[PDB]
Amino acid sequence: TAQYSTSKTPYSPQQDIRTYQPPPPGFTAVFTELVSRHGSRTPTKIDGADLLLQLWAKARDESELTSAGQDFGPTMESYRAAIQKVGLGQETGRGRQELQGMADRMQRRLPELFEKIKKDATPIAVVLSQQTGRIADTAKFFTARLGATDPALAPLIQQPVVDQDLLYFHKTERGKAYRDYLENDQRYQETVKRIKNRDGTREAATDILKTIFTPAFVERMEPSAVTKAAQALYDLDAIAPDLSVEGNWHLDRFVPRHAAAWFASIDDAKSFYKKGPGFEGSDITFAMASILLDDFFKQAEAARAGKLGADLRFTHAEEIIPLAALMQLPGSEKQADPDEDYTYANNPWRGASVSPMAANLQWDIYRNGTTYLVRMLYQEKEIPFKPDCTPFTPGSHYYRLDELSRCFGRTAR
Repeated sequence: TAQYSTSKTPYSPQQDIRTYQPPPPGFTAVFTELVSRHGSRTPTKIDGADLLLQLWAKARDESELTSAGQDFGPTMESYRAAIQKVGLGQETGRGRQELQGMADRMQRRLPELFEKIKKDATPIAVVLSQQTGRIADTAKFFTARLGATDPALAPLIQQPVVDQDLLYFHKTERGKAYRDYLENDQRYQETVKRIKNRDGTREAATDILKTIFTPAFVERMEPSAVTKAAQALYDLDAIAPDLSVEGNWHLDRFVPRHAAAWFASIDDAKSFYKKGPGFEGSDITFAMASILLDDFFKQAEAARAGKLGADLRFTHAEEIIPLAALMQLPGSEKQADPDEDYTYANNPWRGASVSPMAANLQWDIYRNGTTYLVRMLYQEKEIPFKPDCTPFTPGSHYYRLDELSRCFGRTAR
């Protein structure tokens, strides 16, 4: 959906549901549970667009625009206005489409579950990090779609409940040690400084600005303004695909592909240490997510009582990212050696795969007799659990719930 957009990459499901492993013979879906980031959104801040528009107007007045740069003003003005019409930090039309597709595929993959929910009039729970905003709108996209395609589900979907410890832990007391670490840990601070100071950023930044402005205009800027304006333009280019329903502004005209690749690698390195697996031997960035992993188990274990058909949770990237690191999900299984800083060559973690827009984890719970199995989807790709968890049969992506409990340390056996 985009090459260098890191955590702003629009969502796409990573597997076709027709190719999931089929449920083992005799097993039927009895419960499902989800945690999803909000869908594609506008940027949270507009000051970068304004910095660029102010520099553009100055260069225009000085006759210091390139040929392509003549159209930068009108393009950025249009893009800014479309962002403001949606609202900063708000869901876009593409975000709505993303969540609708997720709801469609949930229903298509678990038809027997939704049939059972309707026979038994079983409620569907909705849980949010916050009462209003992009998280609440994301939930409504999903639940409205369930009710549009299957109208009998609409009365069963409960009014949302807010649970900030479960779905907003980086901002609650659960995140106090984490926030203190980011603010005060010297190894962390020195590592971030090394990333910000990597040789190459100045060249990538001047390359970006020279698409719009004559070289002399760029050399006349103070170097701090150069890096700030280039960062702002890279960021606006990176999130433009989120606004695909609202327009196509061809912002790549102004960000050379190699420079976008460079800035993406810097953003991913910063995020790896701030939010992701971080340093070998430390769980400071992700222990706080244990409440959410716990809740996946708690809801699955409660499925034997059958009082809930599904549990749908909506949150931010900063909750999904540490959950993936805590569970050692693919891409999040390699912490960094303190003696070798993260790079794309030495680590598989990427914002685009760990935390795209609408990043989501789902567990489907299947039953035969008294046996309960779990199948896990990550960005809608069916994935194994960490390797000390043993599948139901060799090569299976289905796992006994009691085996998952054991391999995650919740029970002895």
